[PDB]
Amino acid sequence: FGNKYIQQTKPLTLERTINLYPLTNYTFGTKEPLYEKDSSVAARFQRMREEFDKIGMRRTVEGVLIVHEHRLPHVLLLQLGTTFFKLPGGELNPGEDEVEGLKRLMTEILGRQDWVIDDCIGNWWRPNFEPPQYPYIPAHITKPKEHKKLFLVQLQEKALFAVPKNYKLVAAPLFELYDNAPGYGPIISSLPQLLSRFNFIYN
Amino acid sequence: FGNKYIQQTKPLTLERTINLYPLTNYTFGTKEPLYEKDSSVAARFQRMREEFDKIGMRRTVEGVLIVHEHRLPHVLLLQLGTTFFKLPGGELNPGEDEVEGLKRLMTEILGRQDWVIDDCIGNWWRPNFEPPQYPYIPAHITKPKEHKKLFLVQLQEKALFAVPKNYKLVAAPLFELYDNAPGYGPIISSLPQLLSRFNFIYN
Repeated sequence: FGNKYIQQTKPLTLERTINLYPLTNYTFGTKEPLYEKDSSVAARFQRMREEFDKIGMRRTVEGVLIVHEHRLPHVLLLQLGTTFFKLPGGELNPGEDEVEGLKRLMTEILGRQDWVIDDCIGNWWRPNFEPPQYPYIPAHITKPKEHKKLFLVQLQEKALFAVPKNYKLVAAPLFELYDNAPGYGPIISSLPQLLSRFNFIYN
Repeated sequence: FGNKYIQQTKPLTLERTINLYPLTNYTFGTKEPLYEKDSSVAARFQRMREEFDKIGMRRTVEGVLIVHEHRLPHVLLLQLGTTFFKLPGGELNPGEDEVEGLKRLMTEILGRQDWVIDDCIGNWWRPNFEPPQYPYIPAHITKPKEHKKLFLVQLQEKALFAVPKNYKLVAAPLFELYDNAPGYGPIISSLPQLLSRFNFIYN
């Protein structure tokens, strides 16, 4: 002995490096329109109620795809209305694996591809059949109506996306989302905070 | 061959489990008062300016210690005034390792202990010699005046803390912090979001 051990790379929990690529490295093609399953707010919560009694808590997963321009991180979002933006993702089927399910949904929505999903970035819970969502399970709330899990999806150097005709694929800079719950909601507007721990490499 | 490999535990990047313990498992004793280095806001930014020219960007580290009550996560904070709360932490010395530095600061402030610091939970940047802080580096900001890094510090089943007499050690539930920037500031109020990805075990 008397030898010294070469140090191991820092734990990924301590320092998580993510490679980002130029916005111009990505392109999109069109595909048939994808319509929302729920016509209105009323029908949305009505279906949420009906399904809760059959399969229980709704399990939603959403993917956060990051790119950059001028070394500034941008999150890819789907624009469906003047001020209506959403992350690619959706509802899991009963008993379906969270990551496998997100991969299925990513493909259904943006598939032209082997999605790399190795990071959980957050969780949000809906206690009642109402709009309110929280980043924790509220006190005495033993039966949340919905659980949304966010994952960071690592993109390859270049990629081609297929986007439903009624959707517009945009890249939103973090400064556009930060403290902008009125424009993007509580989840998307807190993405800057959720992504701050990452050590991004601007390729 | 023809054999099958037993699956490895899920990546810590995908699922990070953290053990939490009852609030009653922790106690505190008093120690001499610890006074703020800067008397006022004016002196604070004046010192920030002076030091920036000597050693460059200020590097601050803060520890987030979590406990629970009734299975509800609580963050330990130091109360210094009616509505003045802070996380244990402080300024690193030039060339000092981030984690070793946080351990030094945790000991100076709460030391009765081997702090377990294996997780980075966020980063905040101060672009100018003003109060504004952001969870990302603003565009064209190549010379931030301060960089604050937040780490999750895992507590043992039981622990004794020594708290400066002029401080009050409190456990703040997440619902008290969420969307309460007016009461806790932009960093502490976003801790619920930053901690949502963790799979907490309520022992």
